[PDB]
Amino acid sequence: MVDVSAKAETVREARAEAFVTMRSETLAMIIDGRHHKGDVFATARIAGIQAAKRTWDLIPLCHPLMLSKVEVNLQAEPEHNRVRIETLCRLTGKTGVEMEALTAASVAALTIYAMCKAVQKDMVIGPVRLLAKSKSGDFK
Amino acid sequence: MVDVSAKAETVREARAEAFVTMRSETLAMIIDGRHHKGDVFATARIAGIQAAKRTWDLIPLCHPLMLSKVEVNLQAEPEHNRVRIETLCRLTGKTGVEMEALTAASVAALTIYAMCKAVQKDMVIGPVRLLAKSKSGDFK
Amino acid sequence: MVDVSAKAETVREARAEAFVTMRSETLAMIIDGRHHKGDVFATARIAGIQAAKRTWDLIPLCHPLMLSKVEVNLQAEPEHNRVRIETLCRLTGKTGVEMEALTAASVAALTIYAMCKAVQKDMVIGPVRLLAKSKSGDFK
Amino acid sequence: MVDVSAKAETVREARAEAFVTMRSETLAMIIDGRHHKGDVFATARIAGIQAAKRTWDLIPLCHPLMLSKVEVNLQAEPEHNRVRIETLCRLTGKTGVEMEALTAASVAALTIYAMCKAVQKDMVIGPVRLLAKSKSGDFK
Amino acid sequence: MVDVSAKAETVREARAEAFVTMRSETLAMIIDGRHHKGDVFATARIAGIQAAKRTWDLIPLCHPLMLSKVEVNLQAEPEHNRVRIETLCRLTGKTGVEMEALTAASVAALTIYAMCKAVQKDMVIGPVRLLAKSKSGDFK
Amino acid sequence: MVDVSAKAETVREARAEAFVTMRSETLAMIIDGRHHKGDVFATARIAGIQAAKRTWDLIPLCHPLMLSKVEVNLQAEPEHNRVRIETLCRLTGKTGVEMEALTAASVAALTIYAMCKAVQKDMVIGPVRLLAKSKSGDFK
Repeated sequence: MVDVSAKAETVREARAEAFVTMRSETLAMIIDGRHHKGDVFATARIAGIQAAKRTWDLIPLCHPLMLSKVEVNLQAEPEHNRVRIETLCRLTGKTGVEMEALTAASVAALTIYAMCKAVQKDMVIGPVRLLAKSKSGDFK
Repeated sequence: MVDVSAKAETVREARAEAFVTMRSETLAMIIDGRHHKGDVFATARIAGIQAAKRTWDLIPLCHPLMLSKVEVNLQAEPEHNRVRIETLCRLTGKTGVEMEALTAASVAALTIYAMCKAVQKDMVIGPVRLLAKSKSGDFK
Repeated sequence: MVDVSAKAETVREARAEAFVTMRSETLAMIIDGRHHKGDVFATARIAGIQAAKRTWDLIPLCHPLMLSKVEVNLQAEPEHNRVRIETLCRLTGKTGVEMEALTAASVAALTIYAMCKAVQKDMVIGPVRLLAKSKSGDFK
Repeated sequence: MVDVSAKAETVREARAEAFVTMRSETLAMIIDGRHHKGDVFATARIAGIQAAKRTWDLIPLCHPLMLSKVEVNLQAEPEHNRVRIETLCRLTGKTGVEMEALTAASVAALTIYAMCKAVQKDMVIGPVRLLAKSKSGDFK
Repeated sequence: MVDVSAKAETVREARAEAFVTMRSETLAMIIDGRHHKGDVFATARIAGIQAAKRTWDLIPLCHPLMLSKVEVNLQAEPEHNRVRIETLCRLTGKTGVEMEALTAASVAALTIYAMCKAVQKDMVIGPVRLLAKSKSGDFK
Repeated sequence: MVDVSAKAETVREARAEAFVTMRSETLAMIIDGRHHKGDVFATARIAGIQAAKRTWDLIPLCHPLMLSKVEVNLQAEPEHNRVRIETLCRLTGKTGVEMEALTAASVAALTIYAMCKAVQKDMVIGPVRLLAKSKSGDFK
């Protein structure tokens, strides 16, 4: 891992997104679903937040850090037969938080899949990519 | 999590795959790359194996288990501008290993991305899906 | 830790309970609450399940094990100004699961407290005790 | 979890307490006990200190942080048939340490229980509450 | 990691040893020391037991497993100016426990060092080696 | 653990070293070895870096911290029949990084041993000691 003690101190931020594609009946169960007993979206939200706080433990050369805010948003899209996962991570440090946002969106997607495993076996996860990161200024 | 003490004991197995898409110059650095100093493929292999052994800690309702074998294979495909990650997990128990194989392929893909972060910012991960799992007998 | 390789193999089980006492207005927010956005009960359920799977990592002389089933049930009791947390853990092994059930009820109670921290500062947790465990046969 | 990058920088502190109630003979073994071979108090002290450093990993929406000081004090009270656990946590940051102090007292109490499991099965843990926290200034 | 599902089931065992060398005054403090407040030997014993249970998480290609018994023994040797750490690990499985015993002796040695850091800076750890392991039958 | 909020803020650094002694044929396999498929040195490097980031989780009274740079260097020495492991850790904080450097060198040494287990059973690890640390100014 590269030294980070030199350039430092600013408000760093990143937003990532992930998708889980599935059948309509599978998506119907999730939606009907929410606000009940074992809400798939709520479980996935929690897992995503725990995952981002463990990013340095999963990616060998990532640097440990204090996240100040982590947000995992889920949205069902019946029109395209899939779930959209949007994440946001923020902190104040020397290094950015792009791996933390991607990691939360990936483990959220993996949790959705885990909970729908018994119904549909051919669900696909992807794509998983960044949306923004702030001398970089990456937006849209 | 659902009880698993009833149906049990057999050779369970699963294979998963993941893709990281990038520019040609980015892929050129990785390849040239290997067998040198900070081999991106070697790092990613290791991370993937550690990730699969932590699957129960990341996915809230997964069950803890003894993996007997975990294999993470990487292959560069200059033709399609991307890396192919193929994983394989095996054990002998009551539950299957589909989440362990998907988790190893996802964290391997995340490690490739982490190490190429400074060069290309718009790399895409996906798709991430299963290939096989064995009363199920899921092949191809 | 005492050796466990001798006496072994059976269906072990335990049930534990915990209580969080608070003001009526505090309990009113939780209840109104559920099935919405950041459901306190759902968060606490998840944390409790993750905690039980990490029991050997928190209690120095506990033995690692494969839990087959973990259940965290929450119930609001406006009559006594508090939340009742009931847990259940099961497995098939040489050792019992009393520490796993107590640990899930304690971290569930701690999560309820964490999420209500800003409102009421004098909330009390307790008691935390066992209800059953099965040559022991401990019931009621 | 709520953003913490705004209000920040001060000496934060909290003190928590926990109780384990048991039979006189059970308490007699612990006391007689100490300064010997497998000192129950020493084990519990250690576990409590490790638990507080893992608080963000157990409570889903807690924020990671650098504790500067963690103290777990145990005191046997034959008069009331129980052990008193008193904890203290300190750091310098944006967020307080109330969950870290409560978590150390709870896992210390759980370790005392674990080690006395074979003797008495009806030991009770509780109450578990805060004593102080420092614009808050919560004392006594 | 190599597959282990084939050859399996037996009582596996291993014993390891480690040494910390130091000045006489440093060793005098440790000894005088024990059975008091922050017993260096007791802390080191605990850490060693937690380390062995995390061996699969530290050594990338080790296999997860259920240890049934872990023992960390410390003995002060004023004659040679050092501490002797002896460990023992046991289980019933397909794989041996040589890495678990070496890992517990190494982290015990590291804990002794940590606690004596402020006094002597040139303490040396070593050697760290195996003593026995049981178709192998390695003794003495 | 001792409070660290008082004296603070500087560039802290430490370098540690470890040795694994083995037969010539064993060392020959490792060397021939590198830049191939399951490079022993690469695996050991990775493990060492993950270990240093977990030091506070293994040594009970160590303080959590943000490492800014961790370096694990391996060098084969056929002349003395062994591997030399040299580590370097850096950060900017109140506490030093001597335990982080020793911990990375110890787990790197343990990984080398793990991977050569099947060939030679009497390999020895040691010594494990510090080389430098910076009001201290410890060099050579």
